[PDB]
Amino acid sequence: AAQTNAPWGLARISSTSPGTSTYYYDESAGQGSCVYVIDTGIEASHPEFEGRAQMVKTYYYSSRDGNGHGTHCAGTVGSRTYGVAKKTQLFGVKVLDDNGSGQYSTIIAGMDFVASDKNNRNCPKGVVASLSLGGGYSSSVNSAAARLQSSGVMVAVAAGNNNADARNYSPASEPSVCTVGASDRYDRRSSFSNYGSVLDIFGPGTDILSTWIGGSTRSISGTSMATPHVAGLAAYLMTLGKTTAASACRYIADTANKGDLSNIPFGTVNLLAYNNY
Repeated sequence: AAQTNAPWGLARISSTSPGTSTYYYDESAGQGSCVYVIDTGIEASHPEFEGRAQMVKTYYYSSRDGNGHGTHCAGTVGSRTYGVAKKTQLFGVKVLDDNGSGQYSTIIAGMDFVASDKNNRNCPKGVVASLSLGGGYSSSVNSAAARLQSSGVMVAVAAGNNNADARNYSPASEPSVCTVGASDRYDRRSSFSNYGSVLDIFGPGTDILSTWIGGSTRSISGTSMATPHVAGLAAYLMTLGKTTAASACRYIADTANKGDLSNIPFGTVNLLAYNNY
């Protein structure tokens, strides 16, 4: 399949070179996979989700995404126009408030919730979790993300937007999950992206168009935008049978575009997510 006039990040995932505008992908499109978007919620009524999105848990009075961040991330995973895996099932877990903040205890509880809830769901091609969030180093947050991965979920997390080593942030610093840095449309490391040995992969993160609340769309920038590209790519590849939840991060790194990014510090991988379609 080919989506013309795609967002640059989708085009980038399916090309060896920057600057293209068509996203080429297998028609299976993540059908039969599920991706939990652990964030500010999802405006599940948005037409771009085509009924494939639903909220399953909140940690606040409401399940509404009063911010937009979670809806944006979910759209990069799985919306018709802005998504990597256009047929995946999306589940929303609201661990962040409408200002985009959350307590570490709530973020931990949300990960443990997903690890159990997936057993209530039909996800024959497997389960992914996208965590476009983080804060300072916490062993308890890292351990929660490790448990979620161990339980059989492909966990993708944002490296952070501190232009610093991700070793000092969580869950970015957890070794066993997939830690995602951000790039821009000219194949530069995004100016804000964290870096470091713990990164596993880069995805598009500067000026990413996706869904927004009020049935709208908008472009924003962050490692929060890179992460759902990788989460959706994992769901896509799992649906194709090319990899598993346990091995998808490694497989994505194995099959990535290598050596294309500029301003990558020594000791950080130079690997950009790629579907090899």
